[PDB]
Amino acid sequence: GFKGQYPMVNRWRTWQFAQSLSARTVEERVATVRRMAAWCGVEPEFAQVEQIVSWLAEGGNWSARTRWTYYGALSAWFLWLQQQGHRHDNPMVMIGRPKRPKSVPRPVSNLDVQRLLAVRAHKRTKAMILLAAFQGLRVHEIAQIKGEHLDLIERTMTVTGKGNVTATLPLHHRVVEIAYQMPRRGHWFPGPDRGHQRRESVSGTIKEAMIRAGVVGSAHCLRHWFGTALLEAGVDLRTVQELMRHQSLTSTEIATRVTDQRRAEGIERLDPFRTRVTDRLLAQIAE
Ligand code: NA
Repeated sequence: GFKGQYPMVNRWRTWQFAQSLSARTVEERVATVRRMAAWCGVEPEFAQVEQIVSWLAEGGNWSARTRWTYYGALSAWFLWLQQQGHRHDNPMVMIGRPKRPKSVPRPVSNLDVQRLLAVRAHKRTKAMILLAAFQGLRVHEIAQIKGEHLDLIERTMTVTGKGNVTATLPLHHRVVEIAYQMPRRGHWFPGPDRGHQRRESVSGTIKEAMIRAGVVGSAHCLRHWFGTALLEAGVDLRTVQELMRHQSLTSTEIATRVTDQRRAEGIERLDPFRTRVTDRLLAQIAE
């Protein structure tokens, strides 16, 4: 009858609503405190350190995110108990925070890339953006690119794959196009660093262009859009990973050209003006 009735939890619930908190926030916190209490077999306001530690370690096979969230709800509960004068101690002081979960940044969207392609900019800025977003190049790969790395007749380029093993990538038509406006032999981005610009200024350029385009993210996020947008266009996971030179593949699987035609047909589907990507697929191209 009274089992599982936790009058003090309901007091906290009412208090939280009066702080203008939402039902979503409050009911999730209350459910967590009740879950811990029922599993431990204790009234939630009297739970002791070792019970809470046991529940956070053994009450479920929690993900890192779930454990982090649960720790925060328990911290809010016990801090409230102490602050309101209901309990002298706070057992969470004795419990180290769990592993901070990976913060999932905002993925760059097709509309973001549209605006990035539309910002007025020097052609070297446009080239850096195109290499990141439409070839998946990392900023140090962009910085060192030379005209003599590109075959515009065969529409290919050479870049480092895994380790020291060279890879041959098909060129997106947008990159072929800007390549004919760039040096056909020397560095695209001349600078003091082995003849080219520093990777830091390539990163800084892409970052400033994204701010100007109203886009949050970085050059890395454009390489992630490259993979994400390829998957959204129907390209199969393995081909995307080859086009990205993803390190889950071996240098041989990356540098092989048995799949040249699938790769070339895949990369050409990339169109920010345009097939269902899941949390599982996205983890396949993550880095
Ligand atoms: Na409080």
